[PDB]
Amino acid sequence: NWFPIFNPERSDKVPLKIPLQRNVIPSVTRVLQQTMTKQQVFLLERWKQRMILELGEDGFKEYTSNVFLQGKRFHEALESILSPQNLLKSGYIESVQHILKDVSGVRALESAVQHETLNYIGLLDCVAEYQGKLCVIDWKTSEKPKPFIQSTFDNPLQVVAYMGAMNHDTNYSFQVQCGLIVVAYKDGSPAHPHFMDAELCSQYWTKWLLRLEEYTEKKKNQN
DNA sequence: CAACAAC
Repeated sequence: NWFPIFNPERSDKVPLKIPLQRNVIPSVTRVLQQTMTKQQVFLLERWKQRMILELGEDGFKEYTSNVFLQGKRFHEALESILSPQNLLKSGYIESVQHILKDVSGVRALESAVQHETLNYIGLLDCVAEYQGKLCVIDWKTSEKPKPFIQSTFDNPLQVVAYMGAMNHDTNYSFQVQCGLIVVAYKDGSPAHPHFMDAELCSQYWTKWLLRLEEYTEKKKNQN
């Protein structure tokens, strides 16, 4: 019951600088967000200026908050739909009805992955079968249509980062060789599923590894 | 905390 502040088994009579693991092992989000191309940074900055001019500085902050909240709500609704036992009325949930009918055999939900040797961590949405094929599934709300996998920006990199980590994480006894990005729409129009077979996942894996090396090179130029 | 999105 008792927790001592001192440790009488020790004595009390270059300095140690022990790294904090959570600070030196990045999340997938952090790696991707800190290594965007100058062109993507430009497009996002030009869009943000247009939004601030249209909405005002506080209006844009509120827009940004609402985009995040809508996404979090969608994922909360999905977590309860995908688990064994007002949130479920949204247009996004309507958007993915035809996808959900092909999803089965859920094996992980909002579950931590850590790559033992590439030193990154993440939290995946979902591992489940889509039309019988076991997938890391990345569910995404989106304001604009994303009818091609190339319309999804870094989403395929997030998918393969989770696959590679999960496949080399001793907390998991199975491997996953396919990915799926599901883009859902607020007006209820049919969601776009972008399936990634093993070949396509291996192609994006190369690109993810480059982003991870860019992040690593960026952090040692900061030290 | 990560992921939650924006192009």
